[PDB]
Amino acid sequence: LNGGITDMLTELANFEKNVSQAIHKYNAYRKAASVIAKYPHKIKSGAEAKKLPGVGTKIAEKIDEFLATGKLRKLEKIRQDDTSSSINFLTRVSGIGPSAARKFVDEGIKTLEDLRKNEDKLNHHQRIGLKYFGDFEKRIPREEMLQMQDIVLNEVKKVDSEYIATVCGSFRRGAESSGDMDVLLTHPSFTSESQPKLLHQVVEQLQKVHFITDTLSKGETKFMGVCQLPSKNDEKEYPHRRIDIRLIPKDQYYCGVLYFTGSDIFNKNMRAHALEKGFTINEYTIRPLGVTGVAGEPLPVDSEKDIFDYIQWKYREPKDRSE
DNA sequence: CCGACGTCGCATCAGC
DNA sequence: GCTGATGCGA
DNA sequence: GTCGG
Ligand SMILES: Nc1ccn([C@H]2C[C@H](O)[C@@H](COP(=O)(O)NP(=O)(O)OP(=O)(O)O)O2)c(=O)n1
Ligand SMILES: [Mn+2]
Ligand SMILES: [Mn+2]
Ligand code: NA
Ligand code: NA
Repeated sequence: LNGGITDMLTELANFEKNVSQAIHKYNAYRKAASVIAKYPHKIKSGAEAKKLPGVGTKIAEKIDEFLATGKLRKLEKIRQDDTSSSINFLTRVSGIGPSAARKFVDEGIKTLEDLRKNEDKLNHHQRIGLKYFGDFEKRIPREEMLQMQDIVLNEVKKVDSEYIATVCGSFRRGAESSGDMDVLLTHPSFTSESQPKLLHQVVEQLQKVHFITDTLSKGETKFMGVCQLPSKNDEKEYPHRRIDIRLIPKDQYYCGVLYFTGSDIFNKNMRAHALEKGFTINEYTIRPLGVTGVAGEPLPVDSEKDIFDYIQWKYREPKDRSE
C-alpha cells in the first residue's frame, strides 16, 4: 500500500543508526515508517503524509521525490557506497554495532567472509553472532516456541518446584511467530528487600539437557544466550534461537511480566493512561504521583490485573495488546 | 531556538 | 588491580 | 528528523 515509502524510510533509518551513528534520527525515521504503515490510504503527496505525527518537512520532501521519480537520490547514492553499505551490513551480526562495524571496514574487513578470516579480532559475542548469522535472522514458528516453552518450564520446575517462570514477549501475546524467547524468572526467596545463584542453577540445567548451546552474557539477574530444540530423529535440525532469561524479585515480577509482554505501543499507551491517572509505571514498579509530582513508595502488586485496577483500566488479555 | 528523544545489565575498554 | 566509561542489545 | 516548551 505504502510499502515503497516505508521500505525507503526503514532503509534510511538503518544508515542513520549504523553509519551516521545518529540514534535519534534512526528512531525518527522508524516512527514515521510506523505511522505510515498503519495509514489506510495510498499516499498521494508529502503534504498528505505530513499530517501524521512523526512526519515532518524533510520526510514530506523525500516522499514527494519518491512519488515522482520512484527513488531517492541520496538513498541510491549511499547504497552504491562501498564503505557505507559494508558498515551497515556488518551491523547485522549480533555483537557488531555501529562502532565495531566502522573499525572493521576501516581495516578492510567488509564481509562475513572477511570476519571468518579474522576470528581473533572478534569478541565472544561477535563470534557467536557470526556463527549463527543466518539462524538469528529467522523467525520462530509458534509450534516451535511451544516446544521451547515445554522444555524451559519443565527444567525450571525440576531444579526447584517453587520457581515461577513465564515466557513473555510476542509469544505470550499469541503471535504466530516470534523473533526470540523472553523468559522471566522469580522465586519466593527473592524479593527487593532481599540467593546469588538462583539464575545460574537454571542456566546450568538447561545447558545440561543441551537446550542452551551458547552464552552471550550472564550475570546474577540477566542471561542472554542461544538455544536449540532437539533434532527430531533423522530430520533436519532446528535453527539456533536467541533466548533471554531474567531473574526478577517477587514483588517486581508482574510489572516485569506486564512490560516484557508488550507490545511496544501498548506499553507506551498504558504508560500514558497511567500518567493521566496520577501513576507512573516502569518495568519494576508502579508508583502514585503526589500533589507536587513527587513519586511515593511502590504499590504492592500480586498480578497483572492489580496494575490494571490501580489505573482504573479494564484488564486486557495479552492476546489484545498489539496496541 | 534548542533540548528531548527510555533506561539498564553485562562485557570490555580506557585511564589511573 | 580498581573504577568509571563505552559499546551493545535489549 | 520531529516535536514542542
Ligand atoms: N521498544 C521496546 C522494546 C522492548 N519492550 C519490552 C516490551 C516489548 O514488547 C518487549 C519484548 O521485546 P522483543 O522480544 O524485542 N519485542 P517482541 O517480543 O514484541 O517481538 P519479537 O522479538 O518476539 O518478534 O519488551 C518495550 O516495551 N519497548
Ligand atoms: Mn521477543
Ligand atoms: Mn527480546
Ligand atoms: Na549487530
Ligand atoms: Na543489528
